[PDB]
Amino acid sequence: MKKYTCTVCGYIYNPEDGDPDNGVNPGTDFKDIPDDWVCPLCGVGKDQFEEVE
Ligand SMILES: [Hg+2]
Repeated sequence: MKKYTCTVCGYIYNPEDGDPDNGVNPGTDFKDIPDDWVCPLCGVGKDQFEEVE
């Protein structure tokens, strides 16, 4: 599974860690994160994230 980065602030979503405090469990692919989730650091939506290749 690929990491994704917030292109506004630089936060990296790592699927191995998830974002458990906001209900995203370890092992969750970015695409499967509920679409109302926002960056835990700056609060922008999923549509500002890009795949890290
Ligand atoms: Hg951000």
